[PDB]
Amino acid sequence: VLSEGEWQLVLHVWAKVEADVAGHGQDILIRLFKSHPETLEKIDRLKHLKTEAEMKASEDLKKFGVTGLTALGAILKKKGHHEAELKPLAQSHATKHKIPIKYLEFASEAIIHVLHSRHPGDFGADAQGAMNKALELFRKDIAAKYKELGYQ
Ligand code: HEM
Repeated sequence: VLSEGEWQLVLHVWAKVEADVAGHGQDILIRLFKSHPETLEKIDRLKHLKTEAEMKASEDLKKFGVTGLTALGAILKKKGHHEAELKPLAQSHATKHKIPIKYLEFASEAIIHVLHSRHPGDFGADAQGAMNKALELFRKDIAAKYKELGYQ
């Protein structure tokens, strides 16, 4: 369970993400797909993309990043009270998309890496620990929903 102070560190770096969520999403997705190419495999709409240049030029990838980051931001803004938001996300990701929890950890690592690089002013050590705590809680709760939905 996060403290209010930890939530505020999460939300103050998210405020900078929101200056340009599309650009942040491109960086995060490119980082994810380069570090863990198997994640890109899971995304039939994007898996043809071969290079970073193609990824930066893909309007679908950009839109994908905006949708994903905006849904994560809505979860973070609930400061742990995110049961309603996780229900549909867990169901689609466990049952249709078939995204293992480990791939959500990979995505979490890409988020942290990009915030660290782009936002040293709001992603110092304490802020990065708060973000990690928030993403671990997200992953914990969505893993519990995965199990309830019949996926392990
Ligand atoms: C914080 C983590 C994530 C969030 C908040 C998130 C959010 C979303 C949202 C809002 C959608 C659209 C509605 C839906 O289908 O549920 C979506 C679709 C999708 N997501 Fe995720 N996602 C996350 C992680 C991932 C990861 C790591 C992968 C793959 C490695 C993934 C694969 C997909 C796919 C394949 C779709 C459908 C894309 C299509 O329409 O062609 N998601 N995600």
